[PDB]
Amino acid sequence: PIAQIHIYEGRSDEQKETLIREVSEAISRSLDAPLTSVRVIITEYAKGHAGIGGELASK
Amino acid sequence: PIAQIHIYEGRSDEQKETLIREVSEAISRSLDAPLTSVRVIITEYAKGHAGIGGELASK
Amino acid sequence: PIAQIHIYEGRSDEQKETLIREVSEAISRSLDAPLTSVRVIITEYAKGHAGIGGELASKV
Amino acid sequence: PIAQIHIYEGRSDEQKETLIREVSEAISRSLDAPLTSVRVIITEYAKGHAGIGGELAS
Amino acid sequence: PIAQIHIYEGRSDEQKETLIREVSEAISRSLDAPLTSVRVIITEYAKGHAGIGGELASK
Amino acid sequence: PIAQIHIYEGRSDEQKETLIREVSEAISRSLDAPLTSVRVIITEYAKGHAGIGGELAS
Repeated sequence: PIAQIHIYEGRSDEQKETLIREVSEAISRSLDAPLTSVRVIITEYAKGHAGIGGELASK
Repeated sequence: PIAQIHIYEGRSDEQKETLIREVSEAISRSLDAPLTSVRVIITEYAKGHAGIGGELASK
Repeated sequence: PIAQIHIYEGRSDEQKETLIREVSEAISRSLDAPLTSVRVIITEYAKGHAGIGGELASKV
Repeated sequence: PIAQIHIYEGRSDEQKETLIREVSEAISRSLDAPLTSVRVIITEYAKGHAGIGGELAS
Repeated sequence: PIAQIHIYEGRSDEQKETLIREVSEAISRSLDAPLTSVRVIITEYAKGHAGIGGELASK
Repeated sequence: PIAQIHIYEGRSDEQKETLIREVSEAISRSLDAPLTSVRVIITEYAKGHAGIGGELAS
């Protein structure tokens, strides 16, 4: 499985490593898939590059 | 946060429901983000549409 | 520019055609990019394949 | 609805805000979906990271 | 490396297998990355779900 | 066709240009599709943003 996770910028490397580990484990146990087969990629966004209801996340 | 999870076809409804719940919870606790803000989209693939090392997953 | 638009299944052909046109026009005028350069791809999802708050969209 | 828009780098914050608003409104009226349900994420690319016909956009 | 390739529906199984192999090889030599590390996922689209210049690919 | 290629950061502009050209040509010959119709977008990732087996690539 391959998971792309889109998150706001601003977290530490440690928090992102935790995110990757916990998500990978959740995918593996949910699907009964080998942990080694799970790939995760994180993509960060500035709040000025994200919209909800047409309004910037930054407001 | 938004997670797009690419998985092989053939998982049960129950496993997919678990996937959505467990991944959402993992994202929420890892990022200290409200669970209600976490969105997940599952996309399924035939093994004939996936490659590893240039070879079909189906072989 | 390339837009990938993820929507729930169940829209009409007419609404999808409108979506493509109106989004393309919005991208073109917002960015001052030639309309001919704007590409849109629509991807549909069953509500059973979408989660909000850890719950299936088909439930909430 | 969730829209991911891939654009070249170099626009101002104001132009990108306009992009987000106008695209969101277009999605909402095209689909008769509540505006509040529409999410947009912008991803920028350097012209050396985009290819057309095998050739760099730059 | 992970490649997602978006193509129109209607290609043969053989062409898709070739696509996976040839793209994977191109990635491997371009990046000097081991072929075994390259993953490809193909996604097909109906021409009614693709727009060019605001017009459906199907017209 | 549109290809999105996710790669680790650290390659030169020249290597990325080669990637774009060689991938585009591979798509074109594999599908018998005109080279001019093939678009490629590259996205780079830090090794701290990539997981294999739940562990950081770095």
